[PDB]
Amino acid sequence: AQIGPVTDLHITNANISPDGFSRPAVLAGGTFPGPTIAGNTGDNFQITVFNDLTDPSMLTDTSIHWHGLFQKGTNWADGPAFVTQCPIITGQSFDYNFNVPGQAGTFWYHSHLSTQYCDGLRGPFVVYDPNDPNASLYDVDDDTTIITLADWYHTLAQQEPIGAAITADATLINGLGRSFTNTTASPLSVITVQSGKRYRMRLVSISCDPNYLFSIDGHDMTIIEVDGVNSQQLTVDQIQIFAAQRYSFVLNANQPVGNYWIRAQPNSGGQGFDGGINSAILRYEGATVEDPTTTAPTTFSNPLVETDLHPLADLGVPGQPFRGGADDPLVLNLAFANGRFSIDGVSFVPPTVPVLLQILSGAQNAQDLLPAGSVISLPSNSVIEVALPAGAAGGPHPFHLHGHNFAVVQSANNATPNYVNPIWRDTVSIGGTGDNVTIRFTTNNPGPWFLHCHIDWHLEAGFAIVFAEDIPDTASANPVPQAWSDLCPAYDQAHNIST
Ligand SMILES: *[C@@H]1O[C@H](CO)[C@@H](O[C@@H]2O[C@H](CO)[C@@H](O)[C@H](O)[C@H]2NC(C)=O)[C@H](O)[C@H]1NC(C)=O
Ligand SMILES: *[C@@H]1O[C@H](CO)[C@@H](O[C@@H]2O[C@H](CO)[C@@H](O)[C@H](O)[C@H]2NC(C)=O)[C@H](O)[C@H]1NC(C)=O
Ligand SMILES: [Cu+2]
Ligand SMILES: [Cu+2]
Ligand SMILES: [Cu+2]
Ligand SMILES: [Cu+2]
Ligand code: NA
Repeated sequence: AQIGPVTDLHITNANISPDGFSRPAVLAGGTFPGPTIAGNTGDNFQITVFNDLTDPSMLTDTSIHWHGLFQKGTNWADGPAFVTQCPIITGQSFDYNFNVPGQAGTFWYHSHLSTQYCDGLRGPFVVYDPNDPNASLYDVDDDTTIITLADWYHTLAQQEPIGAAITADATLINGLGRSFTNTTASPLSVITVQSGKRYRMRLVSISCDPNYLFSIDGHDMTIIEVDGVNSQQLTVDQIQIFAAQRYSFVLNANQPVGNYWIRAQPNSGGQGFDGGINSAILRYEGATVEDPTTTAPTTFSNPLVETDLHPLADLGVPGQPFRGGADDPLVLNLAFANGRFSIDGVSFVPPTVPVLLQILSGAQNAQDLLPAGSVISLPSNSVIEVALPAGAAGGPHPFHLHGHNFAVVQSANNATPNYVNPIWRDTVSIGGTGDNVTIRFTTNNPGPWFLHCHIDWHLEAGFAIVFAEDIPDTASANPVPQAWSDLCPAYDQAHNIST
């Protein structure tokens, strides 16, 4: 069952074996992935998070981010530790009480403390639209049509070296899959469809690192949503999905009744499908209960290319149709050396006092804010352009902005910008050497918004900056509840920190 929009959510430690290998984890709702949190557009969500964690090897503090939800007027509920709150300590709870005006689509939630979401705290978050403009394109859209793609590690996250190339041990599809080494024939996930029906499959990358080449043997996929943004229909036979991205696609159950492989090939870790790694099963009602015998093609003739995507609505692009054609045009210098990432010469290390609390206490320019050099102010009611030229080791890096989606004016592997009708999204691959992926948005959401690579190991190694958007209006726009004001005193008392 789905939970929400008003619900408790307990965060616990437990042993799990999603690939046949037992390890302890950090779980929401007792499962991997966590339960789907769901509501309708414009609803009030009140997710009361109970921190019941006791195992220090995966951290006993926590904080949860609602990925892709704008949090307008509720910046304190966004979740990134030391940006918008101090962590919740064990034995305490915290009500994330916010609204979702003007958004409907496929989202997710995850820990936003250190690399803790890798240890298991990740689940889907769906905001349905009772008047969805795409409703007539499918018959079925429910918890059974959500498809999660996850990387899974046998080593606990707090034992992964900082700045290292860290590699997973299994790909999990809907929580199940097989290990790349010492492979055992552990259970594979089954997605069941009825011949003749059309399904809104909500594809969610809950990855901590790899991108996946996702396909379904014998089937094609008609994309209708990208990171919460409705798209024109685009039919493809393969989707390369980067960490934290989402797509909805229509699956037409139009092939013979049978079993078909679902494939998710990561860019690192195990390559291919031997022993049923990187796989799940699409089963038609009436098919024999047996593994598929289907083949992938040698090459995919209609792969997703990001520049083929266009919004369903007339969203356009803000600003002027040339590079630098914005009120505040930025170019970030994105680098890696010696185990640490940097942005504009500064490696991100979380501050002692969360950025939002520093601003509410009166710090009112970005040079007064800590960490020094890690906070850039943005002016209010202005068009922002951010160029993100690639080249830093460990790519391709999927960059994500909190508090906003953005027009993708230039995509990976294509030097031509699009000032007319590019897709809008919230997480974007910045590509490869020489690329100049560039995003635009307008500043109508006061508060500190994190910008970072969504490969969680890279974030931990410093690949982040904070956009302090409209510092002067942050306090008036974001009134804070007493429970939020209580978090830093409690956290610092528990950890013997003086501030
Ligand atoms: C990416 O595009 C940005 C502009 O959006 C380029 O920025 C210019 O960089 C040059 C020096 O490299 C400066 O003289 C300009 O002030 C910058 N802004 C402009 C021209 O609008 C950046 O060079 C591009 N990077 C790559 C690798 O192509
Ligand atoms: C590279 O990106 C550009 C810009 O998004 C793509 O150019 C568009 O191509 C479409 C489809 O043919 C035309 O309708 C648009 O007028 C083009 N826009 C511009 C500004 O040129 C181009 O197709 C992409 N390249 C590849 C190989 O897909
Ligand atoms: Cu996220
Ligand atoms: Cu986010
Ligand atoms: Cu990265
Ligand atoms: Cu984030
Ligand atoms: Na425009």
